[PDB]
Amino acid sequence: MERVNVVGAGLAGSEAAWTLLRLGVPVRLFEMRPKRMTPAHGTDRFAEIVCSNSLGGEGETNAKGLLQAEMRRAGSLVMEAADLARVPAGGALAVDREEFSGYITERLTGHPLLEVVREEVREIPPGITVLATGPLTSEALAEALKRRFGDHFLAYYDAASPIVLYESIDLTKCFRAGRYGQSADYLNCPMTEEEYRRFHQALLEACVPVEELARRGYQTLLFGPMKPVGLVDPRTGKEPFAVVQLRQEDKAGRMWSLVGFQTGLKWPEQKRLIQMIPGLENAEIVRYGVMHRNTYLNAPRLLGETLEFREAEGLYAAGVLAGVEGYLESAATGFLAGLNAARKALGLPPVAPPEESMLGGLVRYLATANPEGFQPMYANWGLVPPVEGRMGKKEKRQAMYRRGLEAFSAWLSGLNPPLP
Ligand SMILES: Cc1cc2nc3c(=O)[nH]c(=O)nc-3n(C[C@H](O)[C@H](O)[C@H](O)COP(=O)(O)OP(=O)(O)OC[C@H]3O[C@@H](n4cnc5c(N)ncnc54)[C@H](O)[C@@H]3O)c2cc1C
Ligand SMILES: [Ca+2]
Repeated sequence: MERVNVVGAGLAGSEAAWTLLRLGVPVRLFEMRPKRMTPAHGTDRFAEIVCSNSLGGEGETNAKGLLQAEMRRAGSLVMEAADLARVPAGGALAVDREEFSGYITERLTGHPLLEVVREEVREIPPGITVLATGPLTSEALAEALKRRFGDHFLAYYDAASPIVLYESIDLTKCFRAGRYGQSADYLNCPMTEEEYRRFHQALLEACVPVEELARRGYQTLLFGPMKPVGLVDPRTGKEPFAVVQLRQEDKAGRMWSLVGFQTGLKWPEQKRLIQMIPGLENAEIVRYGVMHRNTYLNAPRLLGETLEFREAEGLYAAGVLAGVEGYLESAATGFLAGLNAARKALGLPPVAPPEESMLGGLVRYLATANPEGFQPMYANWGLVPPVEGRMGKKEKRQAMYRRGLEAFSAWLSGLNPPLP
């Protein structure tokens, strides 16, 4: 009503607030630091970078590169701060963390339409409100969210298995079927006893992580994620010794995860192991497995592609809380949530970028992905439609970059009111 609330002044909240301010909407920005600190933060600055100083690859074949370009086109404060705080990095956008957060803090605090409240928010603020409290959302607010939307719709940890691009799978080595109690729609990669022997040992030499389960017993994976019972390999007419199952994560079916392969392994180790699996020898991993302390919402059950809560008009989520991972992804979802909150205040319906753009692909995934055990997502090429034709993958990716950027730009140009 009076000011739009933004809760959390991290990557997402800072961009959401800036977007609101640019559109002339008064903001009340809550930040608990430094009255209360998270386990990861060390300063009282807005948009503090808590770990790596990289915002991702800048290249035209890089999905993060496309998102960076989109955010610049959008006039992002995070991208402005990043460009001005650049430090050397081959192919990646990397920043002087202190200069980055210092600049953002000064530009926001200096804005006449911004009120900053240095307090912990313990209940969802009434009115028009963007929640952007991040992976270390205070326990009070996490509790409040559980009370409002359901215990099972907020997680405190992620445990994500690797997701591969469907088109990169050798389907001649797989079969579609389900075990007892499963959908008949899982993809099954059968393995012989000898193949399992080598795979098990590889896991040892590389929620409980799958590699740890393997360490605990030879048969543990065979009772669990690699269980073959109730499956018949059409090729042999027999039950396989073991399988790796894949399940569809996205609505479009471009993105399939390895079932029960949540892992904390280094990304290069994950790639090497995955490519041992029959059918996945040349698989392209678009989202690597991780296991982190990470508070986030079940976006597919709770949020629209507009980042507005489906059952709470004028309430939005952005950043890690909304189900993304990455500084840039958090800033970008902050932009969209701030944009839609501003539009709401003004009496205009919410918007979302096209499925061809990286931000559009990201938020559409959040809203439409498989809700069961939903895990966070970062920018990747699986999120957008393929490029048809018989070109090389590099050329195809460049085409997806150009197509997405043009589509995002056209979308921006159509906005009324326009971003100044
Ligand atoms: C340990 C760790 C390392 C990470 N390393 C990387 C990395 O290397 N690269 C990468 O891309 N991403 C990394 N991330 C993941 C993620 O991209 C970042 O956490 C990113 O900053 C998320 O942006 P955000 O705005 O959603 O959350 P944050 O930047 O954490 O901002 C949330 C803000 O909300 C505040 N807040 C929380 N609760 C309340 C409350 N109730 N009231 C008021 N304020 C509140 C917090 O103090 C914080 O300022 C890391 C995360 C963690 C936890
Ligand atoms: Ca500089």
